[PDB]
Amino acid sequence: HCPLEDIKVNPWKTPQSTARVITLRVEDPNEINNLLSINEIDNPNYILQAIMLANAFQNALVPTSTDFGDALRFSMPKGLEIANTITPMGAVVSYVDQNVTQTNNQVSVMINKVLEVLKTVLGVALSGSVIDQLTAAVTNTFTNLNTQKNEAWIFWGKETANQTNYTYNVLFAIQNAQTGGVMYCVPVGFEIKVSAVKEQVLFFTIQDSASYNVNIQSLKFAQPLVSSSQYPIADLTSAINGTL
Amino acid sequence: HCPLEDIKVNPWKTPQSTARVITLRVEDPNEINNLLSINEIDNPNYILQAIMLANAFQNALVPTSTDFGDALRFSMPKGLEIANTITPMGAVVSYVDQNVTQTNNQVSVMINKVLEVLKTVLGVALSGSVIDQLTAAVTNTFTNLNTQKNEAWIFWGKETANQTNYTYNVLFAIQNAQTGGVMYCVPVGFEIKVSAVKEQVLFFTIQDSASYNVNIQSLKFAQPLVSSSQYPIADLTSAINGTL
Ligand code: NA
Ligand code: NA
Repeated sequence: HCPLEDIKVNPWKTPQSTARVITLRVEDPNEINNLLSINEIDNPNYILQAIMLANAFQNALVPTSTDFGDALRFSMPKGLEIANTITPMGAVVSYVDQNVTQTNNQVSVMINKVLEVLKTVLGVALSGSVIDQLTAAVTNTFTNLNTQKNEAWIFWGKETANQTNYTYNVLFAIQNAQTGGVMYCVPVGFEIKVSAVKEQVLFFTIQDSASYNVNIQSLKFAQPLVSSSQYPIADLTSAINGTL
Repeated sequence: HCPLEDIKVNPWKTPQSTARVITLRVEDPNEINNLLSINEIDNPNYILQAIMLANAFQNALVPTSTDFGDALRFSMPKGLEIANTITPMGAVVSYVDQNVTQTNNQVSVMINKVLEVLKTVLGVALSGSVIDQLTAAVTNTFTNLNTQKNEAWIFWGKETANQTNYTYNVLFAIQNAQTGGVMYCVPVGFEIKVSAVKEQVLFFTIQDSASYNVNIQSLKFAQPLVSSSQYPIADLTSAINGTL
């Protein structure tokens, strides 16, 4: 049943990941959290830590101006404020408040522009360790919005016949070989104006074309690792509920 | 600053969810898990339970036939077998092994056909409580494949000039008001033949058109709830690593 061939090693062929992906949708949390929590972890003993950082940066969400609409977005300035109050004491490594704009380009181009900004915040090493989740997360900021439209991290502002305003709040927690003894926390507040009506925006794909004016606010926060292996699960449950 | 208007109550306007969403990507788990774990929970004390069910149904994954390609898929038959060995003892409520086919239709139609099958497995009540995650999950089975292409739950089979074969493995754990004293576990193994080359499949959207022959294998498993609030986090870490 079929002679065994000598190995032809293709060094560019990407091997299948061994990473385990678990998504939690927690109905009716005690306290509301309006940040999509995306966690890239190699040691589950740092999950609680990751969740607590998301709990902290919920307080850095601010309302948009009335002209934009009735929405919440992560504020870099308020983020810095909040950062200094977090225990255990960490360090703000970087922060950005930058506008991004394109005219009559594919949504895929916009995604790339935003990725560029976030990769600058993360850095090469950090970027590389989370590239799949980061790419997905940014993709899901501009597309796949129908299933997300009523979720806690996205807010619809003013909706004209030519334009849709909406905010999108995502937080990345990273702990792996590229981070060492700290966990990086990167909250992102998107303020997005797009040149389509909401009904079209809801079904936008990477192929669609549109003009965007987008403000990106983010910081990168390094907190020394604290394992939670010895605490009861009740404490994790509490962290998730935001009551810890 | 602007007279307060009497309330105009629109009873169809869907309110924003309060649900908290947390995604974990666990790099280098001790034991490999090839099921995308999607958890709809109202009490985080049942997370460990949810993860342990995913650990169990990893053993119900079987290789496809050589004609299809080198892929793993959840097997309903092997699932039933595995079900009977799970402790604490639960009950197989339903199971399906059904082919789904369409000709020259939009991908959105295929998604709807698959949703129909999975909703039949779940039932009205259960379906309704997880509709967003279920819709997203099925959408992500047929689209958004580029960021997923190297992940642990998707396997690429034979790839011709006219057809692409791939498997997709997703597990839903549900615990809320619609489940009561049990948690429902619904693993799904997709075996998908699509009439496009891989390069196109990778960037398929809901708008694209294609022909599909798809086999869906799933069961619905009810396990009585066991809270884990009093165990150490180490046990959750262990469950995630599949060493518990
Ligand atoms: Na939906
Ligand atoms: Na990618």
